[PDB]
Amino acid sequence: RILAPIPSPPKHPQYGHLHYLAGDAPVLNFFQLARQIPEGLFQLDIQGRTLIQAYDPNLVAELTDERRFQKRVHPAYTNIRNLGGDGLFTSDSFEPNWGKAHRILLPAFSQRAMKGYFGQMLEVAQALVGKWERTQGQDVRVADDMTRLTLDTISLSGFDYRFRSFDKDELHPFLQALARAMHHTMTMFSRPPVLTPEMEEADRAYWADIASMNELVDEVIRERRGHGGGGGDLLGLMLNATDPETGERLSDENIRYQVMTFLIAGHETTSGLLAFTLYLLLRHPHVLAQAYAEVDRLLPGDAVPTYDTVMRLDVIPRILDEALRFWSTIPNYAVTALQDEVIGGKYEIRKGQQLALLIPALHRHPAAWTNPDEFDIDRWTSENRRTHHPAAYKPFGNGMRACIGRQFALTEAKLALLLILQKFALSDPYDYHLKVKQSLTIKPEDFALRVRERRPHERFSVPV
Ligand code: HEM
Repeated sequence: RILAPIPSPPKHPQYGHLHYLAGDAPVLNFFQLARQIPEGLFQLDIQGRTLIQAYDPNLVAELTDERRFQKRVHPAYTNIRNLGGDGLFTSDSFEPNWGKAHRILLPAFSQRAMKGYFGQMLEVAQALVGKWERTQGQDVRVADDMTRLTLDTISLSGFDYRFRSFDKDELHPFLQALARAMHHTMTMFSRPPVLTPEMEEADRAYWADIASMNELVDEVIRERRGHGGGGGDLLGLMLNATDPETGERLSDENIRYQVMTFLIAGHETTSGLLAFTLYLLLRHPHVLAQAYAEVDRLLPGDAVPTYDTVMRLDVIPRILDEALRFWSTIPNYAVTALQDEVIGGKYEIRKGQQLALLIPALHRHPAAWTNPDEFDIDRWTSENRRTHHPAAYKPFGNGMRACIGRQFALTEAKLALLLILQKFALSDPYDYHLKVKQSLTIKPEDFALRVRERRPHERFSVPV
């Protein structure tokens, strides 16, 4: 109009910008376009909508300003809200139950709260190690076993339910329902207006699944309020805690939604972090050797780790942070424009437009990361960490709407890597070619490794 236009790449009357949306992982197509447009952002004119991907660290520092751009439930989250409800992940900050749930749960997710969950985390991690011990020489299904690990951990810490997912290949009917529900939610975005016979019955089953999950969690709540409530659990906490400002408690409906919300937002994000980390250690095996050495200094023999142990880790935490930089598992979350705004002093953003953070480009943008495409766990160290661009690492969201579960997922995954590397030697039997699938989150699809028990003489410890 009087300033610069956002760059748009055109490709034939055949197709359009729509080809950039096909495939298992569109965010990766966006990443390929961001490497060839150094301006810092681009736009796709899809039919009926405009999508703006931003990745320059200074343009992102602008989009991070909650005074101008904020999370907005409408469009993007409206389907996932079918089962997220008004819980933390699928509500706007100005809805009463967001402020309430935030102010109540924030302390229960703090780093100080983690020690109290460590027992349950360790139970689930040892279950996983057991399954792999019992199947040495068999193909380990990495995505699936991490899904099990984290789904079980967040259920056990979230409402003290044990799905015992390492006892049997079949998942509990509740988790099968969760799985079907989530996938239907992701396909609901592509809605052909004519509804096929099978689509209408898909929807019937969809709300039936949502109902059967609501039913199990409603019953757990009923049965523990009957026993006096007050477990040392996220559900135990929500049954009793009062909001510091409103003085009231969460409703029963909101508590069921927060439990569903823990499951939605916490299982595939964390399991993907672990799937990817294992892939990266397999393709950067000198780092994996460093990890082995850390494990053999702190967990020699059949030592059983404590929360303290996890806290004294160094290699494994930085492996995890750098892994998040390569493959952040929620890669394309959008901020909405509160008012018409001008970014970089250059581009024209109309009120209510979605700016998707292209996390892959941002985390690998060479302006902020010398040698962007190379794995260095030493980038994260106290001193080198302070040298990073302050808006270019955003694996856990932004501001008021940043992931509450960060410390939960990071302690869970430190523990997982610790116990796995303690007991197992990893092998890649098939030349795994990374294959990314995107839903709410991105994750490796057909990853298979093999494990042997580590022989005593293969530990880098100091003898008894
Ligand atoms: C590595 C694992 C995880 C990563 C990378 C991650 C990342 C993120 C990101 C990027 C967001 C922002 C979403 C948006 O603004 O649209 C978010 C939100 C959220 N995540 Fe996580 N998350 C992880 C694990 C977890 C876990 C384990 C929990 C709890 C069990 C959790 C609970 C939440 C919640 C409640 C929100 C909404 C925050 C609010 O509105 O107050 N996340 N997460």
